Amino acid sequence: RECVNCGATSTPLWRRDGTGHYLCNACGLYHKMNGQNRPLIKPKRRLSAARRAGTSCANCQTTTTTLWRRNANGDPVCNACGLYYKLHNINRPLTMKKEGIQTRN
DNA sequence: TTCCTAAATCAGAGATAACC
DNA sequence: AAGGTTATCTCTGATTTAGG
Ligand SMILES: [Zn+2]
Ligand SMILES: [Zn+2]
Repeated sequence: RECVNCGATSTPLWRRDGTGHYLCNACGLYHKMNGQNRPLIKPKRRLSAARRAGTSCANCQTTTTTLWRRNANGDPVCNACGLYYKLHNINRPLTMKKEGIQTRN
């Protein structure tokens, strides 16, 4: 078990939010008292596995992504290319390909 | 000093489940 | 096998404790 807000793996008392997640005591109390997520000393780590053996994006050729998706032909595509196609019904152009992947909140 | 926020601890409501 | 009692667990909310 780990806290959804801060990633802590131990706490004096586990609490939960209204949607199936666990919160450490500190984070749970903060949210209830203020209505906002408990601010972190340092950002909560995440990122995870960005590569997969034997896989690259059929549309932009990248080998790293936050989530491997599939195109209509059944080939793996990276998260950016799969989402761009869903929104625009055209493939994401190579001109949009960037050097790295950003992280958020 | 007193005020206030943060977060551990305490009380007990409701969930789980041992055992008859 | 199923159902009732109620020990015990696991939370939510109240209170206490500690610092700034
Ligand atoms: Zn937390
Ligand atoms: Zn791609």
